[PDB]
Amino acid sequence: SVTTDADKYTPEGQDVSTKTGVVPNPAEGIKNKSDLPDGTKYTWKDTPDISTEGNKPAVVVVTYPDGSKDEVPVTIHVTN
Ligand SMILES: [Cu+2]
Ligand SMILES: [Cu+2]
Ligand code: NA
Repeated sequence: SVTTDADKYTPEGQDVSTKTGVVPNPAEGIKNKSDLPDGTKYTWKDTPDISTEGNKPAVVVVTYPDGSKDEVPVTIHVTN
C-alpha cells in the first residue's frame, strides 16, 4: 500500500497550558514526540484563541520529513 510518514506514525495529543496573551509551543501538545522521526515539525493549524481565558480547541499539525502531515486535536487551557 502507499504509506507516507503520516500513515506510518501515530502522534498522540495532550493538554497545553498557557497564560492569557501567550502563544504556547505546539510541540508541547504532542505526548509521544520521541516516537516520531528526527526533525519532525509542529505548528498550530489556526491562530490559537489566546486573548481571553477558556478551554480553547486547537489542532497541532505534525509535518514529517517527507512533507506529509498529521493533525492532533488538543485543548489549550488559557488562564490569567
Ligand atoms: Cu505498500
Ligand atoms: Cu483563571
Ligand atoms: Na498518522
